[PDB]
Amino acid sequence: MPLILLPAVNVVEGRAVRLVQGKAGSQTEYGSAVDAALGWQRDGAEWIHLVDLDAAFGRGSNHELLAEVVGKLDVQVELSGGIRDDESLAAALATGCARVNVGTAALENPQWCARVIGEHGDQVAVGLDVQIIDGEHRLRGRDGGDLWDVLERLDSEGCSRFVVTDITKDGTLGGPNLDLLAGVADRTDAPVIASGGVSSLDDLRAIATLTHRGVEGAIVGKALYARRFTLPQALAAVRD
Repeated sequence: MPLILLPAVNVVEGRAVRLVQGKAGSQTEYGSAVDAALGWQRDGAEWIHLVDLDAAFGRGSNHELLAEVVGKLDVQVELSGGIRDDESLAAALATGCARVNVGTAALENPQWCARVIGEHGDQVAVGLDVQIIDGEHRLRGRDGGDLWDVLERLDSEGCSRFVVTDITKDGTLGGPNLDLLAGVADRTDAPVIASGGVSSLDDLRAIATLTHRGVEGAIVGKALYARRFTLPQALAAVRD
């Protein structure tokens, strides 16, 4: 039952955007979101994590592009970014994506969040952005509440899935936060998707040690562009 890898495609201005490591150093590279997604699929991705960063900041939507990516893909898409109300949720689902992620809305509109969880079940996952200040696990994103408190509320509301990021300043410095991942996974019956803190295959292997504990997958972002490993290498590293 291997860890599912979800290569990320981040979308700004209708284009894919990534932080890349070239020979000379880091820079921001744009490309076609279709190209990036199809590339991952051919590399062996069964899931793409598609993020509308314009929507995430209300600076626009890339709805038609998002739909084109979902449509052209033969594999499944998890869609995220600015999914906050009835209108934006409908629009996200209208892309034909397998499921969506709700984030800040869980901290901002708990009742709407509970309503859409009940309505859409497995089509809705909640992103938990966790800051760790002096031992305390807090939620924030774009204070936002106690992590364990909000996790319990969401678990009891029937939340089907959680996406867990440690956003603590320098908290993913020595690799992914397995304590937090295992922390969340132990407190809910819902599967947990790891996001952030991945810079190597070893980081993925480490996350993979928690599959039997409820860590279903890992979103892989810029690490795929760091010229350290390929998606096929990553997929192979977690299956064996």
